[PDB]
Amino acid sequence: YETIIVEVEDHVALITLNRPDALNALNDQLLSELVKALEDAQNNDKVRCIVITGSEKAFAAGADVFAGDLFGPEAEGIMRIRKPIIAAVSGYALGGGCELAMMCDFIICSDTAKFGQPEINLGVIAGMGGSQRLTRFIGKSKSMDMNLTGRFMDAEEAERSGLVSRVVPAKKLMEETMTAAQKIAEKSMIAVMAVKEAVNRSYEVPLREGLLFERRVFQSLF
Amino acid sequence: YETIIVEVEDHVALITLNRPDALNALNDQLLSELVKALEDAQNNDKVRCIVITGSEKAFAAGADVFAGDLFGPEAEGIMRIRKPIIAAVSGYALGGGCELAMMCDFIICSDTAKFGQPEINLGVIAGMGGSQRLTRFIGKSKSMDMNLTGRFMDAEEAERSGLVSRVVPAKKLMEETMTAAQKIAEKSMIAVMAVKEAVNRSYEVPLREGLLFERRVFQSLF
Amino acid sequence: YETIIVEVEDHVALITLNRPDALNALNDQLLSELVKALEDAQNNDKVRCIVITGSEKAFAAGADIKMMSEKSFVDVFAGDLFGPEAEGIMRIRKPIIAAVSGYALGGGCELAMMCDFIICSDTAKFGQPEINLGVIAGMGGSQRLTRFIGKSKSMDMNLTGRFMDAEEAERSGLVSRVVPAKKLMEETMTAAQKIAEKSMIAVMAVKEAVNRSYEVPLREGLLFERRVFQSLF
Amino acid sequence: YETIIVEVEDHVALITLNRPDALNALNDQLLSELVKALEDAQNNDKVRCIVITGSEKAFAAGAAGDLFGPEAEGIMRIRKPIIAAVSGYALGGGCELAMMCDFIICSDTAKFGQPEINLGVIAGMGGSQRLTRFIGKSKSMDMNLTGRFMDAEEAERSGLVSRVVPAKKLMEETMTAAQKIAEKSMIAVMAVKEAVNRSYEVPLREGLLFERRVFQSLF
Amino acid sequence: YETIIVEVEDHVALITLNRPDALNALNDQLLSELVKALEDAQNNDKVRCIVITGSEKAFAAGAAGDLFGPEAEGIMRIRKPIIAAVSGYALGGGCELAMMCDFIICSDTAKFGQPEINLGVIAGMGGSQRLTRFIGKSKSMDMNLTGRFMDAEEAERSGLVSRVVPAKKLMEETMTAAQKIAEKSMIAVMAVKEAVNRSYEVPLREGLLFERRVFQSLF
Amino acid sequence: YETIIVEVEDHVALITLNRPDALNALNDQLLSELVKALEDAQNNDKVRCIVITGSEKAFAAGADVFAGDLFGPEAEGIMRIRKPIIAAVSGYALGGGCELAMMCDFIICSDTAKFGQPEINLGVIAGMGGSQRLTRFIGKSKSMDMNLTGRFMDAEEAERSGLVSRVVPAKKLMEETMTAAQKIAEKSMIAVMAVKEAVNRSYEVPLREGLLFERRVFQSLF
Repeated sequence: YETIIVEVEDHVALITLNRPDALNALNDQLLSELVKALEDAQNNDKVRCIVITGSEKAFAAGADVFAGDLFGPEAEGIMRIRKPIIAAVSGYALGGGCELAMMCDFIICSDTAKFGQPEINLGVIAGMGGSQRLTRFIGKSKSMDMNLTGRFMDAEEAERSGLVSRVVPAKKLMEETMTAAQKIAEKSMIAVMAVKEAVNRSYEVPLREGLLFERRVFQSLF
Repeated sequence: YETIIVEVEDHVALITLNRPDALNALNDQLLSELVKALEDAQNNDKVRCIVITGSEKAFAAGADVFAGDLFGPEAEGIMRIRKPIIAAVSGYALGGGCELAMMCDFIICSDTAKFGQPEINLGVIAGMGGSQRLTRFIGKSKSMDMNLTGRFMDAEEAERSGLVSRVVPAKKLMEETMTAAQKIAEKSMIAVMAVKEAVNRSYEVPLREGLLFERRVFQSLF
Repeated sequence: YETIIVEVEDHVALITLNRPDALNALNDQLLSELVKALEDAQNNDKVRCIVITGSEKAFAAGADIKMMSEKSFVDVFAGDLFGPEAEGIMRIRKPIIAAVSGYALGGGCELAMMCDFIICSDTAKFGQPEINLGVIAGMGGSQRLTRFIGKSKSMDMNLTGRFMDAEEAERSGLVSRVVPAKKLMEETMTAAQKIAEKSMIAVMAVKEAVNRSYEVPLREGLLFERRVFQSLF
Repeated sequence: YETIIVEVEDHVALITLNRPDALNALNDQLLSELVKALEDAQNNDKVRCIVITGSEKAFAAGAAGDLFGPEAEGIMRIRKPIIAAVSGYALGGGCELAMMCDFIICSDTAKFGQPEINLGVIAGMGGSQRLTRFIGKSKSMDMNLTGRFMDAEEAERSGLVSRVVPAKKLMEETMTAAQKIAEKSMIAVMAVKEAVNRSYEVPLREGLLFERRVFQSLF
Repeated sequence: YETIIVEVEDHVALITLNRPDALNALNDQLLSELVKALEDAQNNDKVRCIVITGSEKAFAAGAAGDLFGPEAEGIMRIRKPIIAAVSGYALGGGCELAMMCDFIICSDTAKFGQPEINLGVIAGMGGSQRLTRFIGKSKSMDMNLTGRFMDAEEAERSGLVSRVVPAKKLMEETMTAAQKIAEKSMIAVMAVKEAVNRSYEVPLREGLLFERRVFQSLF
Repeated sequence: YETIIVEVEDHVALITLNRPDALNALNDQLLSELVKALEDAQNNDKVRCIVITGSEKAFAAGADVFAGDLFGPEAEGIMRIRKPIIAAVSGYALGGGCELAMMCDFIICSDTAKFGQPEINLGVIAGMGGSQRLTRFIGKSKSMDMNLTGRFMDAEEAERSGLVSRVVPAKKLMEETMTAAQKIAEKSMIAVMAVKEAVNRSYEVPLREGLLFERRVFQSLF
């Protein structure tokens, strides 16, 4: 790989974005390699949890069209992974970088994390879920504000609003995340995949139907 | 009843879970008696609000299958109650106990409350809404984390994330809760049932349709 | 206008509710003028962002009881009480910021939630006390509150009528920003000017895409968003 | 039961509405006893398929407390399959009961309709919902607004019923279908019914996922 | 009006599209006048049912600013019922207008289609949405992709229309239906139409709750 | 390919199922080759419309599971194709073969066509959309009947119920289908993809939202 680093240590695959010259901004090559790295991790029977991270400075600072379906296949590639993916976010996670963090299953971030959707500054909009996942996760006011004004959201507000699960000091981010990934790697792999799928039903079906789906999956784990 | 205590005063039915040796864990008998007590309260024209609580130590610490539809009819019994149900949560509300609290209309909890969904530790998953209600109420990151790692959530995080409405000191929990229940009992019973049903549409229909439902129900109160 | 004031400056239409004797309670006249003013702002190519505010004491302290009294079911159903007014606000394609100070209660809380986002002062108090009158929220208080802040707090507010202060509103996601009372309008007009600096097509597209979040499954919302993103080319 | 007859043979429960002098109009007693007999059939390990029918003249010709709520919910919660064998009139609540069943076999004399509008009310047990989803907006709007009847051949052509047979073959056709269903795996049959019913509650993409997960669990 | 004719008689408003030289094709002015006439009929306490029709030759043969949005919203907001009486061509915009009405009665000369693909665009007023939901994926996909026509017999067989009658009976059949609707409670008629239209917006379980609550309020 | 034949002529890719001794039953090899042929047709800028057909006798007469997601990847490969696919059905289209015909964008069939879902006879159910697409396309009674009893549906009933668009004599099936495919090949490729995508929204979103999506796609075709 030329834009990412992949390390497999004791059932956890760690994928580190590696474009320091561009503060880990997404591009065609990085997105292509990331999806490949994720697909290899999914097919690797030893991998039980995935972690995506960037640098202390930036998780990822930013990033015809209809026939090529720009941004479609990459989003699909990540969403198809059945194993869990934790985003470990330090510093900037902006634009596509914020959207990548929200596509992961949950976020653990450092107290320096800064989130934002500044696409409007370029005359376009979020194109990988910034108008959709942000709103569902943190509520209309904050998502509308962020998407319309481009304002940033700090780690404390991110935790307070439900964008992230845990905030820890920058020096403890990787320790917190790998401990969580290890703990997930201790669980039944079938149950882990079922949990992820059931949780993700929450944004696709009426609650009454999501309860039925959950109960049938629960019963099948017997 | 053998596993619960029921007291009706001033239009409030207080249902207390009473399995102290199991820390109020939900079993067949308790769920069966709980549903019966709720149905009696629904059919009791003197009851205007229901409260469910456990002990100071635990609200509730935890909880063939296809043909018997394990956990289906119990959940449906609780969800069909039209009168409002407040959960007064002290100490542990884990697994099925967390799920019961989330099935109530809102939660008031003490500062000692601890929530969690540790079903994954047994190779199964939440089977009474833990993957559905938790996600919809507090957002993807915290619900994914809780369901995948089994981590607990303390009272302060529960209020900050929207899982509970109010947190009060341990010694004020029942005073705070009963005063809320008595405020509800002062209101029109028809309007209270309409309120609860309208709010619950929020997780079943698109917003445009929920707005139409609310307005038609509002009009019917004339 | 009799009950509101409209001032356009730097591509921002500021609409100020002006029934101070009544703490800016909504009534038939105010709602009619408000919707007219929003439609004018929508058709005004000078306007790129809208701001609604009340007084320092009250954004809007409720809805006038006379809007509902003296009416039968046939009246309110055949007339579709509160339907046209809500639809008139929701159809506006330009963004609307609510600058909330003091009381935003009942219909006034619902108005703030129909806006695209809220900036409030640290004196703001929100609530849905309709249940105190034997009725319920009729302009989205049972729907938007629940979806934005979660079931527990919405159920509690709609059933008990309890208030929510500015700090809890921000912590629960009801509002985007809380500032001191002295900076409320400066914070809000600066955000509105920032929005007015952007492409008007992209701004309307952002607002429409965000609002899909409450109408379609996420998978379909993602498809809609990507097709609109692509159409901006 | 005073108003219904229940007969169990070859793992099929035949439930006959027994108010023929009222053309099997659904009153409080019939509806209560119908739900009770359905619940008994569900809890009866010998029953694997259910059939509901009325008389040759009428399947069922018309009809805080949540009026009509509990009855509809009681029918909808039955997990075993229910076939409606419809002869003659199926009107109002009777048409709605037929549509609540999993599918309809009807005789060529069957007549469907929703004439609730004639009384100043509307369908209150699914006539505005199931009819529209099953046969399309034009015919459902027309039936609900004008009260017009739909005959057996139009019912099959529009998808309201699955099969039309001569009046003298109705029970033979239906009991043969029901007996065949009752020979199948009970778990798979309940799974089939549940998956099919997802079609009206979830987006197709999600219904596909549900169906595939249920299919897999049958392993 | 310059593009339409409006006649009110015996509680029925008849709106006739009148662009003979364009075979009643929809344009800015016609849609503007149609919405205005519909809104006047909504506000006219004398009108209880609306009918839209064109000529014997054509119902309607075709068609930042949100092109085609506000007019569609204006038609969809009408609470009183609207019957489309379709003779001859109902194509493109004209097929979409007919589907936006509450139900269709058509002559045996009616011809439906969505030929927008021929111009390098697509249906823009519901032809990809209502057609599919009313008649099924296969025929809607075929019609929208190939531009093929659908005759009156196929329209009734597939559920696109409620009734097909001879050309000379179209207006009599339609005005009789409109008169029957005008005999009913206006509150119940508005409720019925709104309940039926829930069928395409909510899960069935929720549509049933909505219907039951509106039914109960009609007391 | 070993189980299918693929021929591109005049912007139409004809894919013929070719397991005649098995009456074109779907197996792992055929589904793998079919998906490959579809993806190649999608990436082939000369292809504007796809046709799938079998033999005169049968289109297709029939055909660990959770971790491998049995039948998921195959269904998803067919559904992601953006160009249109016509099913030309003669003779038997049963089980997985009926489901394959329903996954295509529309069906033209001969008067000898026979459809059915006999999975229930094996103790399983439809696992590739037979419980979902059949019901949505032709109504609850006929779908419930077919799925519970395994009864066949003949060509006339298929057209009458909306399962197929057109029925023609056996000798005219391929002529009718290729002429339809040529008509589609004459159209704008971007508008053809938009039509198919807009039509398919009909089964995923509320009608009001599908109208919004349709109008925005219509506008962008400018």
